[PDB]
Amino acid sequence: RPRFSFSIAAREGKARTGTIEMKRGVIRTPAFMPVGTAATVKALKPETVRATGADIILGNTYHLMLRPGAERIAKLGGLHSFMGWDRPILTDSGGYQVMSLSSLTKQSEEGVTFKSHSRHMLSPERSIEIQHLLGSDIVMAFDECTPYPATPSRAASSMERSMRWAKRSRDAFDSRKEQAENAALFGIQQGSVFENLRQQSADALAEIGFDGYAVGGLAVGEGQDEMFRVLDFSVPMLPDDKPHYLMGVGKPDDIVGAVERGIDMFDCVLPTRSGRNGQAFTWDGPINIRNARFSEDLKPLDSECHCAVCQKWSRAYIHHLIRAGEILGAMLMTEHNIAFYQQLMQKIRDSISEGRFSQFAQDFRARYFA
Amino acid sequence: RPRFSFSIAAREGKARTGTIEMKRGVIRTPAFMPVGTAATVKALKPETVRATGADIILGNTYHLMLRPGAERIAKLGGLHSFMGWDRPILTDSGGYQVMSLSSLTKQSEEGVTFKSHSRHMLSPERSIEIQHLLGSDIVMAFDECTPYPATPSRAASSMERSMRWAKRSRDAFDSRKEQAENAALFGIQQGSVFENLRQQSADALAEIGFDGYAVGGLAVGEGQDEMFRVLDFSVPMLPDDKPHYLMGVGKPDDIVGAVERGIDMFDCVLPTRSGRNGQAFTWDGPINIRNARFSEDLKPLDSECHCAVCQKWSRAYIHHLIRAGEILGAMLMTEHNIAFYQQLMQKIRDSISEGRFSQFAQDFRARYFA
Ligand SMILES: N#Cc1ccc(CCNc2nc3cc4nc(N)[nH]c(=O)c4cc3[nH]2)cc1
Ligand SMILES: N#Cc1ccc(CCNc2nc3cc4nc(N)[nH]c(=O)c4cc3[nH]2)cc1
Ligand SMILES: [Zn+2]
Ligand SMILES: [Zn+2]
Repeated sequence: RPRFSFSIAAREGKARTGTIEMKRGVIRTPAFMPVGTAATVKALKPETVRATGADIILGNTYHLMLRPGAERIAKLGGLHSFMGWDRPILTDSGGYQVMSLSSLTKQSEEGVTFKSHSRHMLSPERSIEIQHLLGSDIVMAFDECTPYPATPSRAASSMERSMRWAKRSRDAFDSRKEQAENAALFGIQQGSVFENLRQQSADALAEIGFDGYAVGGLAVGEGQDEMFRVLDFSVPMLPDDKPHYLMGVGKPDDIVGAVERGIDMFDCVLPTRSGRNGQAFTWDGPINIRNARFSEDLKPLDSECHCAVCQKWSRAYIHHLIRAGEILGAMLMTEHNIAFYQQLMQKIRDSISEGRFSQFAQDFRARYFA
Repeated sequence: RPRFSFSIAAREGKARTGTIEMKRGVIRTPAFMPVGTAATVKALKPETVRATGADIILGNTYHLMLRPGAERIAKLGGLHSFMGWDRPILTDSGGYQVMSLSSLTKQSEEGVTFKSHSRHMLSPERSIEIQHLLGSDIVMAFDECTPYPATPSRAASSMERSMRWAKRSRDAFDSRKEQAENAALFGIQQGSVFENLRQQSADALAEIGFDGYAVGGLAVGEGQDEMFRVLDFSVPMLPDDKPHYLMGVGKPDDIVGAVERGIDMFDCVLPTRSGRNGQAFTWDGPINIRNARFSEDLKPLDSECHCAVCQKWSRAYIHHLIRAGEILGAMLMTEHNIAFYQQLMQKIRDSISEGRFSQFAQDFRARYFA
């Protein structure tokens, strides 16, 4: 396999389905990436993550640089060997998590200094270096996720800094031969909810040139209607022949609508985190397994789901486990939710391939929201 | 397979190896039973428990009657179907856990009333009924685990009550046709550390007649030297042709010494509980994976262990997981510890079969305590 090759096999409107080939494996698109922040997808062995259908997982520069440390992971042979996942890994660059999680931050043109949630530093150069030490397959540019809401002036100033940082990220990545030859680099579009700024950002990223393009600065409290409005004009600004990655999204309906708008890749902690909290995804909408109505329900979590959890255990048993705070409850809920998300992605890919995605989207929504 | 058949295939001194055949499966002896108190062996799928080599697991009358409830489990098809373990299950009778865990208790000749850790009741009749509702394969008599230390007079009075309760347990079990035809009933010897009381208890249980005999009232703070001293005279008092079950034991060295003294079956929360707390068993003694010395150690938990955890992940990774409070850390530590215990039991069985168990015991101790 090549370092990186994205091929589009079928289209319907703005939606695309195809594959990304990389040295460590093939990624089917549209793709959902389970999140493995601290070098583990919470409550799942990597073999289980793979069994659900995942082609690629996400790790985080911010969390891993703090614990166990990037240099340490490199000394131990890299993130893949460390956690036992041999397929592609995309790492976020730290630009979002530092501002989300750190107690104290100092921002400047150089980067961000911060206190661990110990004093630490991130910059385009250090972020790309950390992602190299981790051995990430898809490296994200170091950016600034503009808070929402933002005034046009603040959004512009923020976006402009991110574009300068995108160039620095590109140069740092290219300066490291082993990284440039074996990994891919994605740029991140900013500009808040403003069409002109989104266009300027897209133009700047395309001029620099990346292997893929993320839509950053969304899923930050704006709500679905607004997110979709921004995607409507923002995605067509990106190069058509490269993957489009919507960061931090989202609920099943968010994913369907984003694919309708040209998005190829997604990550979100929702299925894992909410699974541990008792929320199970089903084709008839989410349920909370803690609810007393499930205490004697012998049906599986979802009536059609093909996952190992739905083949073997009842709602009643999983209800008991989650109520009792049992680890197996977190394990079973998480495996089902991740499997559900992968089944959603498979149905999306298949329907686009067959030219019936618009109908799938309509049927999906009618049933999910009934 | 029959309801119950215990066959001894080989002996060495007081040690025996053989099999218990039951309707739901064969149990190789000496046997270790992983503990699954709340209808789950904590942090393991039942398929994983089986993969480690376990032939039988333990459940608890006390915990299950409180949550999710015995009648509820019966309505849902029984404990086996509920948790997804189709092999034999032994259930403790509640006699020990009620006094260990309940906030308030009222003891009488009838049984024990107690407050949930809601007011509840246990008696020989209700305990046997609960174990029936659960669908237990090996049912334990309802007894009283005498506190340690005990005066001879208090130990005698306690033991005498337990023997009356053993007869009531026998009669309750026999009165229920489906239970009597499909399950087995074990009696529990009491008498504290006193040879004469242990003899009286053994005589009383043998007169009633049971499918197996447990040594109760130990692992209650007496320490290994004293436990071994009591086993020295207590085990030979039990019928030779039935299994001997030491309740709540124990560390690897406790198990080896107890087998040398004629014990065939064991249960203990140590490998699961201490696994979650970071203690890993190895042939060179226990280690605490939290220790900083393991942060960059690429070796598996144990150098010889054949488990899936030792095949794939390093000490360094598991150290990181346990330090971070990650669920996968609990999962991996638990699977390894249970697998280690099963490998210990296999080495014990094999060495007895080959007439080299005494040598195995010596070699085991020299290395484990080096
Ligand atoms: N449970 C749950 C749950 C918790 C949080 C979220 C929102 C995630 N939103 C989000 N992640 C992002 C990551 C990002 N990373 C970078 N480097 N840049 C972004 O603009 C960016 C934007 C994001 N927006 C969604 C679901
Ligand atoms: N980690 C850990 C850990 C926690 C506790 C223990 C001690 C367990 N000892 C023990 N369990 C028992 C259960 C028992 N059940 C019944 N029905 N009767 C007993 O005499 C009896 C005696 C026991 N002794 C051992 C390890
Ligand atoms: Zn499922
Ligand atoms: Zn192991």
